[PDB]
Amino acid sequence: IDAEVIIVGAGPTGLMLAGELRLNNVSTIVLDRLAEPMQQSRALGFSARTIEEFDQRGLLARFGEVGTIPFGHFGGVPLDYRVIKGGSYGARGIPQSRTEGMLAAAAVELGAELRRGQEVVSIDDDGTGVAVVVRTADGEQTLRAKYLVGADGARSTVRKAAGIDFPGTDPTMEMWLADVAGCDLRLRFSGELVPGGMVMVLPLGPVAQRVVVFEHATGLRNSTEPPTFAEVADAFERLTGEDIRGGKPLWVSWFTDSSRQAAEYRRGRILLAGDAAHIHMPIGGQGMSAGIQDAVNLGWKLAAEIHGHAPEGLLDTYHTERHPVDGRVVMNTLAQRWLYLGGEAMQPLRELLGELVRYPDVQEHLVGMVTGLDIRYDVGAGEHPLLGRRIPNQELVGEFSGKSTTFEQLHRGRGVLFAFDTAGPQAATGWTDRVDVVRATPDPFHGLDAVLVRPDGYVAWVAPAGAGAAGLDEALSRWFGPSR
Amino acid sequence: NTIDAEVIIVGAGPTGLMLAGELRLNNVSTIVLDRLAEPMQQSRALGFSARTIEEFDQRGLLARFGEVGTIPFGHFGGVPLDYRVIKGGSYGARGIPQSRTEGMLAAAAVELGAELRRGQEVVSIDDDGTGVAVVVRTADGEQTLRAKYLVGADGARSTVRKAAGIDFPGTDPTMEMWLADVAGCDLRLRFSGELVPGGMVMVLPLGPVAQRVVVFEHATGLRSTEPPTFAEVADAFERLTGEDIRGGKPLWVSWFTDSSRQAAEYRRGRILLAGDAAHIHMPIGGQGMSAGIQDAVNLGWKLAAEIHGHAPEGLLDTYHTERHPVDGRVVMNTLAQRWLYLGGEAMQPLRELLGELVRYPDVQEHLVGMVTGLDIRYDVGAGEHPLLGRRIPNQELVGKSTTFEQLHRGRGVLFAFDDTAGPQAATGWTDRVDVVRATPDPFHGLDAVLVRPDGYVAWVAPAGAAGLDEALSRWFGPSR
Ligand SMILES: Cc1cc2nc3c(=O)[nH]c(=O)nc-3n(C[C@H](O)[C@H](O)[C@H](O)COP(=O)(O)OP(=O)(O)OC[C@H]3O[C@@H](n4cnc5c(N)ncnc54)[C@H](O)[C@@H]3O)c2cc1C
Ligand SMILES: Cc1cc2nc3c(=O)[nH]c(=O)nc-3n(C[C@H](O)[C@H](O)[C@H](O)COP(=O)(O)OP(=O)(O)OC[C@H]3O[C@@H](n4cnc5c(N)ncnc54)[C@H](O)[C@@H]3O)c2cc1C
Repeated sequence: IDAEVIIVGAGPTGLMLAGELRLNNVSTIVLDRLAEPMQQSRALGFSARTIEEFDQRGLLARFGEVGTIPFGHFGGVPLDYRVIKGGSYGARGIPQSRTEGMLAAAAVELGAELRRGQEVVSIDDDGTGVAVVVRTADGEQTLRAKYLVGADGARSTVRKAAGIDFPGTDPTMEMWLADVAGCDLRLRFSGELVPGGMVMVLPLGPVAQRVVVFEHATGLRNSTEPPTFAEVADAFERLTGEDIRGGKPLWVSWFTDSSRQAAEYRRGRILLAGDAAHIHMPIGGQGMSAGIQDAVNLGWKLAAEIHGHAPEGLLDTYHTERHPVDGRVVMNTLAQRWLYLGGEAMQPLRELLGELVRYPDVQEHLVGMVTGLDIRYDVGAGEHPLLGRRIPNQELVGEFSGKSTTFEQLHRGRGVLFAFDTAGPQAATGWTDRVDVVRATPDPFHGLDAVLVRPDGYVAWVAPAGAGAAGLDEALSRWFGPSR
Repeated sequence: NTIDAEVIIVGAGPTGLMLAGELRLNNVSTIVLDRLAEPMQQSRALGFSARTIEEFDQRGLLARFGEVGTIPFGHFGGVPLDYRVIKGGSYGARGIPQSRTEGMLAAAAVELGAELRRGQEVVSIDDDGTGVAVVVRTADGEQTLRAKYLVGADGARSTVRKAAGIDFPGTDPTMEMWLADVAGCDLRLRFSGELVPGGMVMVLPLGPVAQRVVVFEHATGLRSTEPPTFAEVADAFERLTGEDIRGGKPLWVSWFTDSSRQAAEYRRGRILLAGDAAHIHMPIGGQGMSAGIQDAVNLGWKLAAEIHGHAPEGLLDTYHTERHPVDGRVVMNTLAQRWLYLGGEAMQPLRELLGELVRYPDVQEHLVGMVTGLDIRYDVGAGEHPLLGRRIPNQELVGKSTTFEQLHRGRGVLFAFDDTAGPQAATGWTDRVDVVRATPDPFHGLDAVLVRPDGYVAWVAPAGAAGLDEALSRWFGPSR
């Protein structure tokens, strides 16, 4: 074999999973047909949960200073995204090229091999390994790994070759974007309803803006080619009366509300993640972000599989955990698409939702969906609010400096038993090779003595104040496998 | 110039007749005109809202009806709800056809001295700023009638609204439902409404041998201004269910659309609007007639106080400012429900989202509040106590009485829960506000509640007479 894992696609999903696999000491090869990274950026940010999953690995610092957007919308209804702890509408002004730039740098630094101008054309799972035919410039070759991951986009070669179904809804509309320098346009970050449709203006840097247009009168073009700048500028003008034709065009692109999901995330030793497993209309943080969550869910599970300590069922929890969460992103984006872009027909449902966001528990629910901070995985019985949820980022007073954080302690990408009493640290000794013990004092941890976290950050087990390792052995064995 | 009465109401529908009752309770001379020779035989509505029950019970109008049964559960655009989440709440009154409502309202109104004149069509209106002249077409030729105020309670196509020049903005119809009342078929009942391939079907009970068949198909769109024929409906019911009702007795055929419009102004000078003349929307449950009844109960005491020369400056102008937004929320919520319930597969993501949101108590209560009329809160000025601007709940008093039993005269009431501070302050207001010394957890921590003649709380005393003179003057006018 050329590597224990081959990843098809060096977008954010593939490069993030490359990072997680190298943290696990899984030898990995990343393939991409593109000779060069895409120069233009589709996403301009990523979600609050995606901020936390970068920060969890110390990747967020590699951007430098990253600022967040406090306010946003759901289906055109304004919302303060600070109403859940750590919540925002997403990272501000981090273009997708910068994001892929950072994740490749981290993956190559950690030993992932990146090979560009390599198109996968055929895959073969025999049930002891996976083989891939790759078209280079030099000719054709055959690479081999224990597991193949398709992170290869909306038209996933791997998904098709694997025979997995991509069911959902058909495009009912398009939006067009033009990137234009020198127009000095007034921003419209959430978009803005106007007679005839909707306009967004997003910043790109001091002298360029992205204009985004939707028109009720348009009109699926039923083309595979982008609209022209002239066409986008005509749309912008009918919508706002503003003329961008004097500007310098930098890019033109488009997207639709085609909303699909892979019926299976895993067939044998073939796995799917990111846009290969789900497409939907992009809204602000939503699109790339769940691909990063997919990769962070998969990596440690695929690695425990390959290292032979995978408990019975662990790699099957990739599908049962991520399929329903990615489906909810698909659903919420479709609901917002109709609320926001459905014209006067849908005004009553916008006014109704506008009324309902007066209730805290409604603002928290909508912010939770969009940020990715509401994710709760099935980790068996127990009713502690923290159980099955993201571990939040908290200052930890311990030995270490004499100060650290909970997120600093996940850089290694290992399981972690935070001990806030020796009982838990003592039962964990079976699992030192897979779980780190951190003794430090941190409120979501209020009446708690210990928290066990899977390597993705999600709480597998707590100890209320008094209990020792009451449930810990069962917990350790479910997610990390047999004691040594 | 001699006037025929202080108020002429155009329309003897439930809105007109409720208004006539309220005006007579305020001793306003009232003529009600209707072009129809008798009340409509066929019943459009088969009930009314939890708040409409209360406003009938508020006047002792629920006694020749007997016992009013309620529906404990309902839906919001398909999504099931328990409507008892609010105290006093329900999906509305069970099995009371509109004909029975109109008979009861006509009874109380003519009893109380309102003059109801049938075969009288209003064809012309002139408001010269001192009164309003109405040209009436009768079988005995034409007459001119004159009043101080004219109220259009004259339905969806208000003669009065157009003659007053008042815009009726809103949405055009996008669909039609068809109904047919059929005796003898003994159909399976479909109370809530039931989605089937190609549309939706209701079958409601009318009595032992009669059932109402309601029909909508995504394929019919819009067609004309005539009703559909019984055959067009029976055909539709077979396309939707396969069942054949063509061997039953046709009793009635009709239809309604999702046309959703609201009068831009509830008042222009000496012309006011109420009920369907002020708002139409697709009828869902007790929604349609119910808001007209709340309109009448908001307006009556206000238009009386204006005519009798004691209105606070601005009192009658609160008819528009209170009722326009509230009736707005009915038009909005019912359109919302029409797109959730009947919007098809493209609306499934929104059905799923609202499915998720209703698991929160406060969104259940919000939706149940909207639909029942129990959420209504009027601007009554400063104060954060939860009762202010809301309906007074029906409570037991102490030999013993009810808060509602005290509202039958349709006057303001000072509910004094031992003190004589409030009742002394109200001495100047005794001609319009009645003092009830009686003891009644919604009133907990209160020594007194002041209530407008419509049942809405204008002021409360925490444990004396602190601002009662301000509240009395605002709602009931200058002291004697
Ligand atoms: C116009 C537009 C605007 C968008 N806006 C947003 C936004 O605002 N926010 C947001 O979160 N998301 C947005 N998205 C979506 C977002 O870009 C995606 O969710 C994200 O790119 C997913 O990354 P991925 O790595 O999963 O897939 P991709 O980034 O598509 O990566 C797939 C990679 O696989 C490679 N590949 C494919 N097939 C093969 C093969 N056979 N052999 C080798 N290599 C192969 C391709 O070269 C490509 O590099 C937008 C998309 C569009 C089109
Ligand atoms: C098929 C159907 C089903 C419905 N189902 C329900 C339901 O289930 N629940 C619900 O709450 N509501 C329902 N509604 C609506 C409900 O019937 C109305 O909201 C209610 O009748 C309005 O009362 P109103 O007094 O405001 O108007 P109307 O009842 O329309 O009364 C208006 C009156 O004015 C008279 N008039 C009009 N113009 C003139 C004129 N120029 N001169 C003299 N008289 C005039 C007419 O004769 C008429 O009697 C339904 C309506 C329809 C059509």
